[PDB]
Amino acid sequence: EEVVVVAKFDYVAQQEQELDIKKNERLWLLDSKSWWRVRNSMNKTGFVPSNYVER
Amino acid sequence: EVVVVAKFDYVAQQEQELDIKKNERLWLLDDSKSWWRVRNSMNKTGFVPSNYVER
Repeated sequence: EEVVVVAKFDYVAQQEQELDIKKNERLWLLDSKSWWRVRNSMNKTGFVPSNYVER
Repeated sequence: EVVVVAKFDYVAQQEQELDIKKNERLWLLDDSKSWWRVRNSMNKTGFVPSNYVER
């Protein structure tokens, strides 16, 4: 259920949940949800789709 | 770091995701930062900022 996308720039993972990629690398993306990293009041962080959440 | 409000429940599907409830207030870790979950050729998956990737 995927499409091959291409990295535009090197990205250096800042946290274990992130992915190191190099410029021009072929990657597989899903269906292509867009995610925000957030933290709740019990101080747990994680990703949620950004269309579930409002400023 | 700004406060955001959950518009709907979200049930985490992976350990990196976060369960939220409708109307829950959360802290958004970096505004102007949307993430895509991608997988590389060695089958490692992780989140990358979406503007580093070209579709």
